[PDB]
Amino acid sequence: NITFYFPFGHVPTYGGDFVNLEHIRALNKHGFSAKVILMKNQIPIVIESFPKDIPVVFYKPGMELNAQDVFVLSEGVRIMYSGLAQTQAFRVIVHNQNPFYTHTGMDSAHDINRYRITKIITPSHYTVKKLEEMGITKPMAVISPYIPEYFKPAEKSNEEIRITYSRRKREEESKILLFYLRSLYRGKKALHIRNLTNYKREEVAEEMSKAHIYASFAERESLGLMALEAMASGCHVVGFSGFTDFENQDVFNEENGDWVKEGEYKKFAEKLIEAIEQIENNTPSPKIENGLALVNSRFRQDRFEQEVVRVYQDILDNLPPLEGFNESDKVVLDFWHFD
Amino acid sequence: NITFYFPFGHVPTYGGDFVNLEHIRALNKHGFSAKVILMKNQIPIVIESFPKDIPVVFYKPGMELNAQDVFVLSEGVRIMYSGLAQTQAFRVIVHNQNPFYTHTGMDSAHDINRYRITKIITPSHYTVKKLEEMGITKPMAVISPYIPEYFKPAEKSNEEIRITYSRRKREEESKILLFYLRSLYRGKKALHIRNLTNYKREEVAEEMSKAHIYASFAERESLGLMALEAMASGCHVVGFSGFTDFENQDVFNEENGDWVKEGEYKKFAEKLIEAIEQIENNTPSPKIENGLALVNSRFRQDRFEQEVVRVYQDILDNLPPLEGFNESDKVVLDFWHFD
Repeated sequence: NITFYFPFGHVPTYGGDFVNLEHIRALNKHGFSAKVILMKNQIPIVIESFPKDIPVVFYKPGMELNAQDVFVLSEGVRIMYSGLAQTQAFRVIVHNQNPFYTHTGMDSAHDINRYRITKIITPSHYTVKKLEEMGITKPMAVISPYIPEYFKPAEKSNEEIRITYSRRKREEESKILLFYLRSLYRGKKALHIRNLTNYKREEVAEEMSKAHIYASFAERESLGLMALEAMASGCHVVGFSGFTDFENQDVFNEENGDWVKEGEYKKFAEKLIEAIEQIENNTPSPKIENGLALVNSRFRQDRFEQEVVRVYQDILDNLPPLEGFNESDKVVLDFWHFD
Repeated sequence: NITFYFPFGHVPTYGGDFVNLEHIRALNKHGFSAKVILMKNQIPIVIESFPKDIPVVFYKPGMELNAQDVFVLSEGVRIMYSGLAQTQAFRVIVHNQNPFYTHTGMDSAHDINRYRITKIITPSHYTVKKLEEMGITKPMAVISPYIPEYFKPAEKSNEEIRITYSRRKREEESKILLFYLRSLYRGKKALHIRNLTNYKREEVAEEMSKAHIYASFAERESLGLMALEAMASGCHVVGFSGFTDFENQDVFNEENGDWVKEGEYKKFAEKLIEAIEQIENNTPSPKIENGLALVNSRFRQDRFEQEVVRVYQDILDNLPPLEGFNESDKVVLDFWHFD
């Protein structure tokens, strides 16, 4: 009789927030008990932002949960760690979806290593290695997010070349690259380039579905979701991989994208021009087919649901003993006083 | 009877603005004629911000200059290029101090190559190669800025270790690095780390003068002035070089800094710890001496003044013929209508 509680303090916003809702949904679908605990900002705009099928409990100082319950913490929100250090009750899992933001939740690896974390769930084997590089020695698990089914190819134009890119990361580097592209491209046809930085996620899917090429400005990725979305959409991916230490991941390779290294703006533009000429000649890259096959095999919902069940059941099968409590004991939560 | 006109539209702000004032000062000191032309914002706060020894002329639609005069344009401020394309009078030099911002002034290399630019002055041989990589074929020259004399070593503490760094660039990467440093450093002593991002330039000099180590977050540099300031101050420089294509510059090398590559946060922290232990043991790096010698020999005011005279005289000795004007003819400037 264990519930997994996922703390939120705001409307779901970041990629990471939406993944956590998918964790909750998969858990509840497959016989587990999972809920949002909304720690603060208990106002209608926030409350109403959680879909109907997501259970929400409100934090109130003095409420009681069960000693056996599990908190699934972000790598951020330091205050969740300091509060829960006030009791011996509960288990703690960290869902670290952003290894380079580990500094937003905990002071150092030492503090993580001394905390009663039972497991760290990560998006990728790369993330595991990055946290271990940082000095973290806690047990780790991988559950990669999935690409929603509405990312898929649509018919692409046979008379104009459509390129899309995001400036969410590397805003200034996209301007540099596009300057090289304008400087080096000598083909006849005008290029159709669209910045999708501020599109809604379904609009991103729509734009990619019709795009021939996705110019990648990925940066310090865990998995590389934008690129995988592009691959799901049948786009040729050209540009930054998101991994300076590219050798520490095995999702992206020479056969599913034209990757460049930091600062390689000329090579980036040259690869774009090569990709443009392939589309102009109606001989699109075989890297598109490889990218499609990658997403189909590894990054859709069925496999995610399998991995959620596997990983969370393994955690439930391997919990530390409760110190100072029995299962079913009620425990007051009064560790936070928010505005 | 040639005057060099340096356009400004605001109080001197950026590094580049202050370098241009030093160009003006050197030119006027050594027998040339150079002035600011203040294009707009002719209000006391702006007017008063120019030092007394900097000549300032105000743009007014309908004013006259001499056909032979030379405009020294920034790589930015597109409107200066479009305006001056309305006449055959004048010569144009570009002082491109920021090659990665070339996109802020001109659409492409093609547009630069077709413009009547007589010479592009740059901060470094690296910058020359970068612009040429981009497809620019105009003649180029190098005048490196100098480090002001108030950057120099002061006595440094023998009992605490002082590190300084800037977040002007790579704001988020400094947090990542400091997280690795906190995670990996196991020495006794508490570190004295100061962020100087918002210090005045003289305060930067003061802080560096007392600092043992400068942690470098340089990014897409032309020359690497912050690092050179640190070297002038007797700091050990550790971290990012500012040059992804490090092989295309020859200022920084293994003997004057502990440079790391992109994403190498662990190696960065490890080099910092090595530098900390050297200071703790009173055996500071010989790279400090090499850095001092570099600045003394190449980056002080006397050499800058030599290079200004050399480069600008070479330009005056090699001007294109005036088309459609004689020397001494008056030419109306009415190409801009600013707020």
